[PDB]
Amino acid sequence: MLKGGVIMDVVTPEQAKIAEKSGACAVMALESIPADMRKSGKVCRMSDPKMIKDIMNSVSIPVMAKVRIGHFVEAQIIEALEVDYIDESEVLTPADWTHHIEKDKFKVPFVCGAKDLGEALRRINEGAAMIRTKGEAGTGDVSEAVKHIRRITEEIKACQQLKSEDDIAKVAEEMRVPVSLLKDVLEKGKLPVVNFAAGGVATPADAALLMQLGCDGVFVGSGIFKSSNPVRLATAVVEATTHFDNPSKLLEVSSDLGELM
Amino acid sequence: MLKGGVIMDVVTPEQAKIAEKSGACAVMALESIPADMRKSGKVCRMSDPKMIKDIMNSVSIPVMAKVRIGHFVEAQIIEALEVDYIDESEVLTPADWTHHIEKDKFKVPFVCGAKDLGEALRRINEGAAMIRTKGEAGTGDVSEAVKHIRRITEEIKACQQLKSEDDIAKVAEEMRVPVSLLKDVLEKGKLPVVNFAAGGVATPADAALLMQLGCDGVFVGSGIFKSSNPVRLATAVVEATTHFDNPSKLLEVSSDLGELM
Amino acid sequence: MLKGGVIMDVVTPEQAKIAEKSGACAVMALESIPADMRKSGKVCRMSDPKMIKDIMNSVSIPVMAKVRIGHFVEAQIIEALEVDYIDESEVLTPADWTHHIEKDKFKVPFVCGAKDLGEALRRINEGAAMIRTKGEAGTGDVSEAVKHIRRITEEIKACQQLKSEDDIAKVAEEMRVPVSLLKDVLEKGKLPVVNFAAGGVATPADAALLMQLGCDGVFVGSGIFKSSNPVRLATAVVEATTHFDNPSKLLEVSSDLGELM
Amino acid sequence: MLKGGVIMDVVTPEQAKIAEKSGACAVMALESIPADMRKSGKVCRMSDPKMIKDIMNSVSIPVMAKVRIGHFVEAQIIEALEVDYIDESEVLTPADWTHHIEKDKFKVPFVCGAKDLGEALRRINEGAAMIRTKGEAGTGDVSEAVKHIRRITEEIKACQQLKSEDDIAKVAEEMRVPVSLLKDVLEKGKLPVVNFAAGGVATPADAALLMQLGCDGVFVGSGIFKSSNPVRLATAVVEATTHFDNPSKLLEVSSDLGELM
Amino acid sequence: MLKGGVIMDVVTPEQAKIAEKSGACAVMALESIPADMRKSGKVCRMSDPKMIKDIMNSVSIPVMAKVRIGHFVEAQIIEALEVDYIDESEVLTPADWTHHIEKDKFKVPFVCGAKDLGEALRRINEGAAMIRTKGEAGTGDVSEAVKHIRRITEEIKACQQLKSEDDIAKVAEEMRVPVSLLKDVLEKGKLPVVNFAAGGVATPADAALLMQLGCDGVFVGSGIFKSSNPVRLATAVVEATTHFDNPSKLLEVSSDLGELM
Amino acid sequence: MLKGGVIMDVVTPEQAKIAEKSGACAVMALESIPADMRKSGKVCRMSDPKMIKDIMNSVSIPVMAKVRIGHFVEAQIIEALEVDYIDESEVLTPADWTHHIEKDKFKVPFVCGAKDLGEALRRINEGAAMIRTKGEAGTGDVSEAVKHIRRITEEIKACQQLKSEDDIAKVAEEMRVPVSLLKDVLEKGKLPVVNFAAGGVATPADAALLMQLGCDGVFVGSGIFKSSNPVRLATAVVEATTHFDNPSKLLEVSSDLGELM
Ligand SMILES: Cc1ncc(COP(=O)(O)O)c(C=O)c1O
Ligand SMILES: Cc1ncc(COP(=O)(O)O)c(C=O)c1O
Ligand SMILES: Cc1ncc(COP(=O)(O)O)c(C=O)c1O
Ligand SMILES: Cc1ncc(COP(=O)(O)O)c(C=O)c1O
Ligand SMILES: Cc1ncc(COP(=O)(O)O)c(C=O)c1O
Ligand SMILES: Cc1ncc(COP(=O)(O)O)c(C=O)c1O
Repeated sequence: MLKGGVIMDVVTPEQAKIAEKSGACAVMALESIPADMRKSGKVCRMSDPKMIKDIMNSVSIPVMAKVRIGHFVEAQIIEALEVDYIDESEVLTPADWTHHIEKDKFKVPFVCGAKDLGEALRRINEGAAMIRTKGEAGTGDVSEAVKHIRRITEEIKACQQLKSEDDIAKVAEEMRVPVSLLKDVLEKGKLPVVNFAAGGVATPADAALLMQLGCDGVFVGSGIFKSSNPVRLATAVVEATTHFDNPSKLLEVSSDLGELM
Repeated sequence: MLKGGVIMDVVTPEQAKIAEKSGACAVMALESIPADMRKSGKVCRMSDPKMIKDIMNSVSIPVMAKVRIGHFVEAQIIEALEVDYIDESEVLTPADWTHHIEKDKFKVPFVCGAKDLGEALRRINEGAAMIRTKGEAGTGDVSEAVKHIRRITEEIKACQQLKSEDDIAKVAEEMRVPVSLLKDVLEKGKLPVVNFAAGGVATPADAALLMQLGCDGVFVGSGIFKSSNPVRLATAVVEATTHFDNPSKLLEVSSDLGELM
Repeated sequence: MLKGGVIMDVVTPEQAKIAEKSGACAVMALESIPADMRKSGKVCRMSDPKMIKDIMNSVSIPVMAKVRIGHFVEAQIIEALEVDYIDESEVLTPADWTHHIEKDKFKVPFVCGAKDLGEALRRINEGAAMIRTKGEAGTGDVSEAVKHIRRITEEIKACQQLKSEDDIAKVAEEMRVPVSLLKDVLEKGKLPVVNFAAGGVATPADAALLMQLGCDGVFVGSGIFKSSNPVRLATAVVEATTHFDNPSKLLEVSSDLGELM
Repeated sequence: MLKGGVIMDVVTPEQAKIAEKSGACAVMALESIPADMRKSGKVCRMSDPKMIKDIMNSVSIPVMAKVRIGHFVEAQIIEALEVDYIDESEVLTPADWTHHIEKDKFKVPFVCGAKDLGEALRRINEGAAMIRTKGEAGTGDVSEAVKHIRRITEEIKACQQLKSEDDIAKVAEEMRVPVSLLKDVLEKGKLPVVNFAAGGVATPADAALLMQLGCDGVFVGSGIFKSSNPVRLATAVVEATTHFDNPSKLLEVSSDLGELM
Repeated sequence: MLKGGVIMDVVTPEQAKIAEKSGACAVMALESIPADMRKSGKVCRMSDPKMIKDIMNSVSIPVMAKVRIGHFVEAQIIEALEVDYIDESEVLTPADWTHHIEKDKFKVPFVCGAKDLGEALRRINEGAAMIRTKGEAGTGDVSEAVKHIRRITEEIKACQQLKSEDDIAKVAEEMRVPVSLLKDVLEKGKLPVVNFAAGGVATPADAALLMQLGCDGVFVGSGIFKSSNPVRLATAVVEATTHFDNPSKLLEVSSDLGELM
Repeated sequence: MLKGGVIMDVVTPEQAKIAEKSGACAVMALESIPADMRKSGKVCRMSDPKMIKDIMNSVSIPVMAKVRIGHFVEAQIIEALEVDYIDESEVLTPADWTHHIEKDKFKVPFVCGAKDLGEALRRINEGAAMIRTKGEAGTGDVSEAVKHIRRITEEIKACQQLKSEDDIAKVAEEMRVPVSLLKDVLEKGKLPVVNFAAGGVATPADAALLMQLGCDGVFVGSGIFKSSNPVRLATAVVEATTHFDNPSKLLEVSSDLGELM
């Protein structure tokens, strides 16, 4: 559905239109770039619903919004607003350092970040409909996202090497998830939900790299709109994500991209 | 009496009138924002009784005032002034690092902060009429308040898991409170007094979040009056605290709030 | 004699007159505020005898002067000057880090600071006629003074719990004082000399707080004269010290005090 | 082929022409000096293919381009561009902190850095066609490059001292390479591929020093073009690399070189 | 001879004349205040002999000069200059951190600093004709000098408590001095040479304090000449040193001294 | 040949002429004061051969030049230039942190620094023709040079105390030198080559001090030429080095030297 797509962060209706025209499969509405806020020491929260609504009114692709980790009231509000997806985001200032939102009590689907298999499974267990890497937001450095997708893949493989079901159960207990969840992953060799790349995806090559590592899609941040040519960069990232294993196409969209970050 | 209400910090009579009009159940008189003072290294004490009295004269809702931890003479003075409640506040510069005020020797009711069950019970044992979270004053970050309310709830539940009354008694001894106090809490599953949210409540969503977590009311700080639209923000926070489990109402009051913190 | 009184630091003859008019029981002559000097890294010594004499000539209440810890020659000079009391003061730069002055070889009475029971007893043993808390000079934070008076009281009570006279004697040896001194304190439940509050007394409430904690009088520093209304503040502190147990009187003198510290 | 040659970093077509005229055996195309970028905290990536192509069009010697460690999509793009060599470079911001590129799946040859024998063998095992020291890029300090070439030589000699084939196999396992690779190196006393000097080569003397230590060629950085006389310096470095064992020639090219770094 | 006298640091012939007129028993010639130099990180050495000679030519009291610890050539030079005393001074930058000068190979007498009994005895053993405290030069804080004179006195007394000659010999070995030296001290209850106070003597009271603690004389530094009234201060210090146990005289010279340090 | 002489650092032909006229036995050509460079973080290398040659052409005394530690190519170049001595200098930025130059493969004589006996012997073993202390270059503080000459002397004496030739051999092994080298030193009681003082020699007295400590000559740095009177200072240092045991001569040359460092 969003599979194979690019979700783009947008801070205005006009940015959302550019995203849509470029071929984004969805847009992530936010009033403020948390990266900048974060480096300011400011508290970053759910965006003003009126701003999210102005973005929803400007495009016909799905709209996502972020809430603070554990902030189930921000989520209730965003859900009442009828956004299509809620990102329970570590990029905003966490509201609860112990508990994430009980996502399975909502009707709107959530995406959650994960750095490893344990995290991914706990998030899924809590009700996440979609997982993404945590990467390193606002840095334009793809290596954190790469590290997370590699780690989840590696841990899955390592768990498949355990030949005892008791050992498996002990791993599940350590992860704080139902053994049946872990066992399903080990049989299928993959998470039961889509896993998107997010955080530090700066170039078309970065996007294609994460797709080739096995991501189902990519989130790109506000860097797109700080580049000297946002429409061209946005379009190139979408093309790279679509044609992620076509080197000549990747060469063609990467050429003459102009000034980035 | 204040249950389900919002108490607002005010530094002038005109701010108190705004609080009253907005639907605040009470006002907390202070001559100086301790948050700013604190970051200045200044010593923050009881406010000048004349400034408190000017606030008392300007509204008909109850008025609270702060005194330094352990400062029983500041409390005697505030009590003679006939304020309605005394907040023995960690936000002011502590006067005694060992002993809190013997609040049960006063006729005026006290509110005290607590970070966990032990602290809450010691403060109640000393005579506190009301408990509030300590949160993180002046930061606009709700996570400390959330952490405290969660911790008290968790410790209560954990203590309910003990079956040895000797174990209970050992916990009470470690907490330095009468076992009968601890036992009453374990039976009722809750503190014998109201517990308010305080410190870092910045948005209507924050206020509702703490009510849903089981708080009985909320304190909001001077951030209200630093916002670009104080009356609107104050009103929205009161509405959210009242209708804390009505998402469409929460959506409505959160929309177009203007610039905060 | 000085019991129940306020001693005020003064740096000029005119300040001494204000102190006297306000009802101070004595004045503490000093040419320089050691608090400011201290924060300058400067060495603070006995004041010039000429400045002290100019203060002695301007009032008819007793005059005190400070000497550096261990500086028995400064004390011999101040004694020859005929001041009424000598404060061997940790606020000045210590002259001897090992030995305090042999005060019992002087005719003029000394006051010494103490942070705990051991210190108080050694100072009394050396010949101090009066003890005062060490508080935290120049900070306007009363909590150090409170801590010292609480500590002395607590240690006395703890020693009263011992019932081996051998244990008592072991405590006296650790404190480096004659067992008869310690035993006298344990029987009477108090020091054999007056104990005054000093260091960080900034408000009338602070003064009364220390009296209620059991001090016999208070020293106040140069903060009085940095306030926007010195005469009013000085008078209020004297009144609070006199009527330290009268809340309505305390309320009355604390009101509309103006800008402090 | 490149053996005995100098490869020069160039950031424009005109710099590439100078390199070629000076006698460089190849040029390393990069849009930005990663040294400067690095000290800016910026992320350094593959250069824009258009800038690389403009350099390829300006000279007839081979052109190299860098990709981030582990970034196999950048490499696929550069390969499609038909550069002659790909430098998987630790000077750019690493994309994968765990896995290097699977170089043996490409047709274009790669050069990789190595600090010791283990690193060199793993890079060769992954498919590197050429090894170079990692030196210390942008510092003009030759000692890191010297350290690496010395270390590889020393480790080879130390391994040649082992006479248990089991011990050899244990070393290969620790290095994570096939024992046959390690054994080949121990028999021939050298790596199976050319080893170039790179990082911190600032003077003709530095270039010759590394050749005498056994390197097969040298990479020089953008320092060449920051000197007061680039053509002269570039020519001198090429001459020194060619006549690395001829002291009078080395003297002649080192003389009157002008202002460096 | 110098016993009971004040030696004053002087940096010019005119300062030396003031010292002489004031009643100084000797002058210490130095071209630069090492205190200021020290805080500048500068290396402080023997003063230019021409400057020392200009001072020797301006007064008829003895002149001293400083050399760096261990710098026996500076001493040979000063000796050839015919100064009356050489101060091997820790205030200058040490030339030898292991060995002091072999003073007994010179004809001119040396003064050396000591912080404790061991140091004093080693210096005497090396040939020092006179000992002084090290104090804390340029600080105007007398407490270091007090500490050293107290420590030497205490260690002497403690050694007199040893009733075994073997124990004594073990102490001497630890001190690295001949047992006969230590034994002479223990019998006489004092050092075999005069011990002067030096470092941080700022007031007449300070000078008299050190005399009453048992010093045989005092060194005062350049602080004298930075005071608002050098002649008056110099004269007062000499009088205090002469009449060190006459309190009314000490009172008289300490009065109206003007601005110090 | 240089024994009993002063070698002076010079940065221009005119400075070299001054050195020559002053009686320097040799000059040390360098284009830059490494002391200043060092404090700038800059990399300091062999000087441009053209600047060295211009100095060689301006005087008829021997000329030395520095090369980086381990930089045998810089040495080959300087050797081809026909300088008289090569200083393998820790003052320049080391090129090899593991290996010094194989100096016995050169025809030109080398001087090397040493801090202790082990270092001196390894440098002699490698082929050094002359040893010098390392001192502390550019500081004008003679104590490091003093420390090194003292340490070498002390270690020689300590080794002479060993009676076990096996013990000797064990020391040689720890030092990484042939036992015959160490044994020759122990018999002769001295190094088999001249040992010069270097680093921090600022005054004529310093120079004489090091000669009396047993040095065979002295290196002085660029401090000479920063003094207010270079010719006078240079001449005084040469005279002091020549007449290093004549106090009245030392007095005469030390007088009225003007402003140093
Ligand atoms: C950024 C971030 N990641 C992860 C978590 C929690 O993940 P988990 O509970 O699985 O350890 C939190 C909260 O502590 C968080 O703020
Ligand atoms: C912020 C704060 N919390 C708590 C306390 C004390 O709480 P308790 O006595 O339960 O440890 C203090 C001072 O004593 C305090 O300053
Ligand atoms: C401020 C102060 N209080 C107390 C002491 C001495 O107190 P006592 O010796 O009793 O520990 C000194 C320490 O040297 C001191 O300077
Ligand atoms: C610069 C650099 N060298 C080497 C490595 C990898 O080398 P190896 O895996 O062989 O240790 C990496 C580490 O992640 C690296 O970034
Ligand atoms: C200031 C100072 N005091 C003392 C010494 C040496 O004294 P002793 O050798 O007795 O330890 C030195 C040198 O180390 C010194 O510089
Ligand atoms: C200042 C300095 N001293 C000494 C050395 C090495 O001396 P050794 O090999 O004897 O340890 C080095 C570099 O290797 C150095 O930089």
